[PDB]
Amino acid sequence: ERPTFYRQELNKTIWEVPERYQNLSPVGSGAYGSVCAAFDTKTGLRVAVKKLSRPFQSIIHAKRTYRELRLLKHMKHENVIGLLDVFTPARSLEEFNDVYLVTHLMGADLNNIVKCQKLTDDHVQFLIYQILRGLKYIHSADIIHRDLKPSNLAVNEDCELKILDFGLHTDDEMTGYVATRWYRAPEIMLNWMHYNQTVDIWSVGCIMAELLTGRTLFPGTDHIDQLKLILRLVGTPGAELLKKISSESARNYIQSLTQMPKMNFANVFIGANPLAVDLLEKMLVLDSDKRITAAQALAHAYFAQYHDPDDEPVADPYDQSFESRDLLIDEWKSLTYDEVISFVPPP
Ligand SMILES: CC(C)Nc1ncc2cc(Oc3ccc(F)cc3F)c(=O)n(C)c2n1
Repeated sequence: ERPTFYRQELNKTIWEVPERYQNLSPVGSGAYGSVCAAFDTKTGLRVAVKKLSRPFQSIIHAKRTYRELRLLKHMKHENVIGLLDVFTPARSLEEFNDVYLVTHLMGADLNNIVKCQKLTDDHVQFLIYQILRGLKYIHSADIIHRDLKPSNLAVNEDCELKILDFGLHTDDEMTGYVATRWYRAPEIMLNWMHYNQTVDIWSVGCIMAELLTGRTLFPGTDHIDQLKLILRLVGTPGAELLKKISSESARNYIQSLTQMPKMNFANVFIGANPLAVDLLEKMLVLDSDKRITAAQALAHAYFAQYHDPDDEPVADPYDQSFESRDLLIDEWKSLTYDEVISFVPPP
């Protein structure tokens, strides 16, 4: 049955939430809405509550609202953000206007942990293992994160990690000396080709390197500067990769660059575990077809003490046929409404 709702103004906005949620307090921006910390009296969990801002103001917005709800409803994995609750104060589709999403409140993101400093190899092992464990799961559902970065990786006191914001940035915020671009695979940064799951492994490589050194791997001042930093490390592309750059314009620019060989990673990451160096070399391959997969990386010797093939689950099938579907605002809205109503809380 329908719980009782109460009203409260927080982020210049009226929040109407079930009584179970108490002590609501703003904690910053999330994807497509503002996030509040709260205490869920029913579960005893500290939770993050996101109220979506104008979820159905356009077809793009309506579809994006539906997309986020579908994604969050599907994810049931220890190392991936999951949906604890979703609600609306609306009593019918007719009065349906607002969507609230509830998940675990996380302690800190990976940026707060790196803090300009080197992490110990054992800490890097555990953190990267969990990212890859979550990624294996996400990828098995044919979902791509597309924007993996330290700020999207949340970690508790026991170093247990969850991946946030998968499967969902304007040109302006990708411009210049910005972390929004530092972790992006070159093929996606410069739109070389139709990208796939392998873009996420690139991001993991960049993250792992940063955990090991305490420094951004490719802190480019712009797209071109970043590409130069990338190619200096991994080498300029060969004829084989060049053929796969379907963009004639991008392909033509690449060939204008003086050729460079791949650097020696042992000389770049001085003092690092040779097994860490080996893994980095397999993740940071320019040709995406040849990058190590999440499933393969889990079996790499670097994770010997954590790897357990019987405790690295895959996802149920995820139907994303809706992505190629053209619908009106109210149609996306009705689909979203059905998803809200049908929600079953996790045990
Ligand atoms: C201190 C910080 C690192 N902990 C933390 N914890 C949770 C979230 C959730 C976010 O997003 C949500 C996703 C799904 C939901 F159901 C609800 C949400 F609020 C979000 O964007 N951030 C930044 C978060 N941060």
